[PDB]
Amino acid sequence: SKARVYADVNVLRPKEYWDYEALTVQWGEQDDYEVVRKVGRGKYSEVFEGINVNNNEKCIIKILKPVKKKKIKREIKILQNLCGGPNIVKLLDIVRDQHSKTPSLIFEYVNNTDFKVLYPTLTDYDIRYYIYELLKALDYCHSQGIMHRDVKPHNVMIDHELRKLRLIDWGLAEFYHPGKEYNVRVASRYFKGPELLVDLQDYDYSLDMWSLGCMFAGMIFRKEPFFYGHDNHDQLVKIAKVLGTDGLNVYLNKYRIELDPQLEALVGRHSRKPWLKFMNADNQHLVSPEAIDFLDKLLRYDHQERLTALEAMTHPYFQQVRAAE
Ligand SMILES: O=C(O)Cc1c2ccccc2n2c1[nH]c(=O)c1ccccc12
Repeated sequence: SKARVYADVNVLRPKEYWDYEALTVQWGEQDDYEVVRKVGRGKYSEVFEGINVNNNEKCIIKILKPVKKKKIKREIKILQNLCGGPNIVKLLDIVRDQHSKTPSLIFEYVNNTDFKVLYPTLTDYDIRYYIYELLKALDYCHSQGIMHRDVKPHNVMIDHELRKLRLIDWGLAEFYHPGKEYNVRVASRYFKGPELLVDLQDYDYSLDMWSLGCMFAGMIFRKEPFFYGHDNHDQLVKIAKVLGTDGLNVYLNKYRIELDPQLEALVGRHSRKPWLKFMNADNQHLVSPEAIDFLDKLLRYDHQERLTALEAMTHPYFQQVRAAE
């Protein structure tokens, strides 16, 4: 399997572009940035709002927890390569604590309202607007030969007041190389694509489109997470109960994948549940025929079947967003 678009991006570019291991970090001054207040945390870092003591402007300080040098260089290289792109967070500096060598990534400031409180207030148009903005970021990184691999509300910072969006945390991102077999232990469970759940390793940019689809489904149906599995096996089960097992079998046979007998047993057999059956009094104001058609073209077992980010942006669902912009 290979990407249907942007497959040769890293083939045509200098090795220095994607060979992140060859990178030699040019450390700045740790003293230049002071922590003001904690704003977030994850299993790989702690994030704070900070201040640049030289110009006194706000910034974001991401202090990384102890991890391998290879992974830290990967995130830095990807951030440098994407800097300046549409709605991509901007890496400004890279510093480390002299004594313990704890690294911190410094970013342009971005305000945010946790999606749990923001999303319930988004109007029909707001959803079209923000998803379009996220798509700009995804088509951009994909066009630059990079898969984010961790698309989820938590990594989509939105300043609702300014209506500004930023795709953050590129710690799981990777460069796409045709034929490469990647680690399937990426993204967050509720947003993992079928390919990861069935161990199909030669995946591509399309993985992010499934995750986007999960996020989108959660938004229009007011059900977060849309696919609520407890462990990786259960995650595939929940997906199967919605898309149906018939399409799963077509997928598995096409890519010659054999499911673990245990997992196969858990999945069982299920008919497809139409998207319309997810509509209720709580989401009726957001479920339009265009939204459903768009969602349908994202949540497909077969990654090669999903809309690319570029195609997604042209879907009629976003017609007013385009006309306006
Ligand atoms: O790039 C990253 O890995 C994290 C990042 C990040 C990177 C750039 C700008 C803001 C960023 N933020 C975060 N993480 C947060 O939890 C957060 C919470 C509130 C407001 C902003 C946050």
